[PDB]
Amino acid sequence: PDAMIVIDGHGIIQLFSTAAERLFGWSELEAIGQNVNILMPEPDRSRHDSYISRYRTTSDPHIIGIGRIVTGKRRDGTTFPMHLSIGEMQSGGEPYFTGFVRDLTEHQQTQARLQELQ
Ligand code: HEM
Repeated sequence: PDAMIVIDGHGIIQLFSTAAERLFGWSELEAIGQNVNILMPEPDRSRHDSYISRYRTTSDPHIIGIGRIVTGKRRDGTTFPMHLSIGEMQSGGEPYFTGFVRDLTEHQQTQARLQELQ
């Protein structure tokens, strides 16, 4: 599975997997109802509602159906690398997006270490 988050068309979290709680620091109850931008740092945080709105108006994906590696942010403030896949769905007429996260911290850690030892 890995971390999975579902948001409605406004970026508000509807479902947050147990694995996402483990990864982001927030529990289910706490996360649900919050905007998804609480999972990332600036400048993406303030800008995310616009990326979501730009997509809805242009129908031109930038991450949907491509994937992308980004910096996410846990509750205690630490930032970390993760791979992200976004899926589009529809329910009760309104759009919902699904995000599948893969923690890439260990990889970034193994990479910098191998680098520093020449
Ligand atoms: C948690 C760390 C995340 C970061 C840093 C991040 C960042 C971004 C960035 C940089 C863009 C588009 C910028 C561009 O290429 O124009 C974007 C688009 C979007 N993000 Fe996120 N995102 C995060 C998580 C999520 C999650 C968990 C969801 C869904 C559950 C999500 C849904 C969307 C949607 C729907 C769009 C627009 C779709 C598209 O442009 O393909 N994002 N995000």
